[PDB]
Amino acid sequence: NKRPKISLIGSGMIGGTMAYLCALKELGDVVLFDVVKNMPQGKALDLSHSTSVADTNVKVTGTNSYEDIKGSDVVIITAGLTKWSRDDLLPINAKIMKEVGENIKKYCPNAFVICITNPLDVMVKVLQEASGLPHNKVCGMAGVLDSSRFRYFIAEKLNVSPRDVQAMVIGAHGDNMVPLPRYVTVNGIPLQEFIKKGWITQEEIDEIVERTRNAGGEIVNLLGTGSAYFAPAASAIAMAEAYLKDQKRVLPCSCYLEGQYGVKDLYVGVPVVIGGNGVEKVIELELTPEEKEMFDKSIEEVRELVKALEALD
Amino acid sequence: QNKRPKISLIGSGMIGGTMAYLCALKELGDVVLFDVVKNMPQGKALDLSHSTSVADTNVKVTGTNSYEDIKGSDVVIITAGLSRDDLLPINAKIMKEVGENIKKYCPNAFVICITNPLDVMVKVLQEASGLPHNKVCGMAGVLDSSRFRYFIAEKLNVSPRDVQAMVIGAHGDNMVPLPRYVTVNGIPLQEFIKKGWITQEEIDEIVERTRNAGGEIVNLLGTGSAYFAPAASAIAMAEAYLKDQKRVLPCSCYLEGQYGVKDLYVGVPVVIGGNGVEKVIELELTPEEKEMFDKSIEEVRELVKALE
Amino acid sequence: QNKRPKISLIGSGMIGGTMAYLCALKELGDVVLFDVVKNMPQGKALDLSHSTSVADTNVKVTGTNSYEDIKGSDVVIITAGLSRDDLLPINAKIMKEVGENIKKYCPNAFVICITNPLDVMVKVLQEASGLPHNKVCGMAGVLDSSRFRYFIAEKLNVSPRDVQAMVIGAHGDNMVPLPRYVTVNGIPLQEFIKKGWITQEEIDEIVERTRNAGGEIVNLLGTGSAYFAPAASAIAMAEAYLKDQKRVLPCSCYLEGQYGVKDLYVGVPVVIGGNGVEKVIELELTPEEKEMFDKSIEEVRELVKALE
Amino acid sequence: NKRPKISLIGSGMIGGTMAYLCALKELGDVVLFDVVKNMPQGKALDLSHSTSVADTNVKVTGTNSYEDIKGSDVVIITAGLTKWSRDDLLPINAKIMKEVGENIKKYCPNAFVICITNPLDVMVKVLQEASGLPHNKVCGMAGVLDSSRFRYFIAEKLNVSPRDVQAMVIGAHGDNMVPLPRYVTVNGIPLQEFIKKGWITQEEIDEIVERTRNAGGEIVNLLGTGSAYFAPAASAIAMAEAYLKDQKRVLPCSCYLEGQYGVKDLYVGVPVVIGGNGVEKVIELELTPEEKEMFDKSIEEVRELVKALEALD
Repeated sequence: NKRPKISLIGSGMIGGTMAYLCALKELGDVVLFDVVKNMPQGKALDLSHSTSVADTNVKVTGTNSYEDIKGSDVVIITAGLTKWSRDDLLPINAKIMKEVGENIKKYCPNAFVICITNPLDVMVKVLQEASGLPHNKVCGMAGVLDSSRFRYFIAEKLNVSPRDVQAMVIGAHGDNMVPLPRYVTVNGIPLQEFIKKGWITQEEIDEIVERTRNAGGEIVNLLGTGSAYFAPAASAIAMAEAYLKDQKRVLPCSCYLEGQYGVKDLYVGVPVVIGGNGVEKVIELELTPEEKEMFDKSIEEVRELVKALEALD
Repeated sequence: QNKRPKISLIGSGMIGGTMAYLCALKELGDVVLFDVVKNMPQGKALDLSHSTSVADTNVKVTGTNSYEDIKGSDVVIITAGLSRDDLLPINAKIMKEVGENIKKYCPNAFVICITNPLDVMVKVLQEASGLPHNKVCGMAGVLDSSRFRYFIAEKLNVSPRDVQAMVIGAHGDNMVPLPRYVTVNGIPLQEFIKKGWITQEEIDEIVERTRNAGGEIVNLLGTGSAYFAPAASAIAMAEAYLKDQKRVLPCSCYLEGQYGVKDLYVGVPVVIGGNGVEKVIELELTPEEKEMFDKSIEEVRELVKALE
Repeated sequence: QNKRPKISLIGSGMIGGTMAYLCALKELGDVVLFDVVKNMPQGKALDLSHSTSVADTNVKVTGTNSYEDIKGSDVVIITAGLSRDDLLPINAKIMKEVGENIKKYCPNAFVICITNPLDVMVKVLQEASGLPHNKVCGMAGVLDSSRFRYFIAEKLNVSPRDVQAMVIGAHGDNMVPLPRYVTVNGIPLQEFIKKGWITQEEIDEIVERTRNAGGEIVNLLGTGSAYFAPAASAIAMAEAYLKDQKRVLPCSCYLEGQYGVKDLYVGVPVVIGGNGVEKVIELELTPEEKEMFDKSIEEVRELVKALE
Repeated sequence: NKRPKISLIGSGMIGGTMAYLCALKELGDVVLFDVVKNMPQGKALDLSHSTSVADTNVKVTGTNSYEDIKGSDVVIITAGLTKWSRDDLLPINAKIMKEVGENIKKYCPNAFVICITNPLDVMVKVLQEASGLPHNKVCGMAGVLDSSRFRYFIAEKLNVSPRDVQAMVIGAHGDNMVPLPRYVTVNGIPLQEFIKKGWITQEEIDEIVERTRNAGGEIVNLLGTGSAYFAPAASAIAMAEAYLKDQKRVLPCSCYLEGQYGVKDLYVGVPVVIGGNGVEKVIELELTPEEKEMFDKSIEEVRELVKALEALD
């Protein structure tokens, strides 16, 4: 038998954190890939040393060659540029994603592929097209991270555990994201009940929705250098762990729609069930007219960037 | 001198032993297994001590037949107890004796009761112990809710982690599962009805299977009762207190006006934190649900007032 | 279609149920509880299913009375079994029946035997199953060693994680604890003798307490045997195989010349990995230790050859 | 009641990793301190978001003021410079450590203090002197990290789990460190037995000892920027976790000697038992004459740097 193999295309701050989480949870062999010579090998050696502290024998390897991803069960991609907005990175990152997709096809076409590079929803479509993989084995991490911030902001206000706060963000990653305050619950209890009983005001929720939208930039401005990576990494590994352990987790991810929400042949953020065979079910929310309008606006931005890529051959 | 947390288990039966093992595996603290049966808890504690080696942990587990070894406990979990109204007086006397020993030896403990009839015995226990009402509660709603949650999750084929479901009221045949509050990651279960994942006929069945889940396991086992989920449910409450997790858990707790109830313990959603039962959540129940909740507690008020 | 690993537990007694719970808590894979007793394993599986909700996991646990539900198992752990030479023929017949069903339904499984007398029954099991010798082994040394390790750790007041201690030979009264190989993070135990942490008199006592540890727990419990540490020990072996951990564990394994033994199972230190018993470690035992090891296996050779 | 409070003096790459480990293991409240304005607040916000993914409610806070460490149960210090050798950082880091020690005394004098800043063994003495804490509540992380590399290199050669490899490095952190090949065991089995049976050669072990000595620089040269931080962070948290959970772990750490090994009133790396009350026991190995000579050389370097600090008032 063989252990599960997890390849991380991109060994930066998010990639390194994901590798450490894989090591700590014993998810499988970890391969850190990067175009920067020797840098992934250094992090991999550091990580291997840490396995002694954790009392595991996880194998972590660094590499500058795509052939070492051969046989990967999961592939997570952070390659690209990350520093007008994210959407303007389309041309540069689309070409990096196509190269990555070509190598997935050649070396690990059975992999479950999780994309993080932005503009996320368009990069997912580029990767699927270039790799030739089933649509249900390629997806993007955005909604889990956006939802983790939404949940945390709500939980801290109500002073309950984030575990007991359910909250979802759908649509495209970026300022057109659509948080769903109407669906927020505390262990199933509508958040509306906590407004009535005085735990939180409608205005406070309104502000939390906007803080979720701008949370990425809030961290960039505080850090001074770089972007968030602890929550992004943890969100991607939660998706990967749901696949590798067939957990059947309900998670908002960027996935392929074929009629749901009135969207045809497009990757967009929606609640899905992730399990042993990839994206196994798309949950189609009963959106109100106003919510569907916000969601539809999100889709148009994505569909326009596709056409902007369309006419760039 | 710093000290590890101390967890005393009053009753070393199947639930007691299983609870001790979970405390060991999660390194929640020192474990004291108490029972009136000579030597049995000592022997289980030795078995558990050997298990720490395999788990590569340092947990201290001891068995005892003397109440004085529960002194300084941060958490106490009670399974001590034995025609079911025939048992009421016997178990009420056991609870008085436990409460008096808690009063003497660990007055600052967070106390979790499991002995049945739960809502009545935790009332008796709290009275005999003299501890703050927010530091004495009963385990039941978490167990009932975990069964409710599992049955839903299996029909929908989703993780139990992502099903939110609650059971309130008294523990027993008139427990009140709350179908209207079931959600899948916050999505109302009603949406999955419309989309064809589940029928309301099936949900009605799951509410009743939840009500009868304990007896269902008894009939299958032939001898004994469920204890894996009962033990796990009590430890989830104990961990929420020990690590100040602020979990929203349905537990049997003292009501001083909420839901229209006064001076009585009954299952309601609460926030469990480092200071015990920290918040009682008052659900906006419908008249139909409130009627079922009210019915649930007349039997409790009848037995508490009878006993008295 | 990708599939979770499948763990079949042949025997749903106290060890079987405890092993199932550990598999659930660690999410090691789907669990099948088999027993010849009707309904009992189904009921334990339902209890365990409810526990996944509290643990926020998706683990599938089912109980069965039919051998066909072990098909495709990646790991099989066997507790099936019942004047102790009176039991030999009865348990040998049970093992033949299990081995024949493994041969039919999960020929690629890693098989862990716990039924006693261990070294004899795993021999019988392997023969009836027709599986590779490196894919069939018995659990005992890990349990014996965990008791050895705990007793040392408690006297020295250090974590069991940092005590290395091994028991080799047959499981039983002539098991061979190896005092000369005990280390504290690699430091010879003899150094702690000189520094006054422990006496050799005390070490001699611990070797004998280890030999009699099982019976010590039986006498304390009044009814039944140890099962927390036995279950944990078998799952440590199962996890080492399932996650290819390459752990150095004393297990009852097939020897083809090592220690001077041929065509026999006996406890020795081995490396357990994703391909089963991957390496037999041949210790440089002293003449005194080798004499004890040799004595240990005459009783086994006597029973294996008798049975045959 | 109150949760355990862990303060991290220094919110760089090691500090951030330690905070994430604390969050994942639910060890207690985490405070990230740094002199860089806003940077710790950014990492703390990122980390708080990650608690939603992990289903915990750990509190993580960032700060630029020492008063927010008040009431800390554990303090871990990475403040200082990290980029002749480490020993030449003595004057700069000694003054930073004294400022840190003064604030520990004022705000959390009951803390268990774990130092990582180098030159480690001298910085520990500086911190104890400036903070006024008991000698048994101040120690340095070096040996656990050095030993984790020693263990990993041995385990990978023999192809067994690092869990089952016991190995120790004593003495001062740096090139005068003393790995103890004679004490290396595989689950108690002397490594010498594996030489006899052909798993490893004496020369291979010799080379592994030297690779352990230079492992820090091996990673620096590969990374290009910065130093190792996954294994350093994990090693410090293993010490912190042993204290907070009274684990009684046998770990090589820089601790106060009062006659052991012939050393009086000095912090040096030795095997110790860490438990609920700090450094609870010093294990005095039966060193051979050759090993004691290497250890003694280590002590002299430390004693000389002290005197070099001595005459610098």
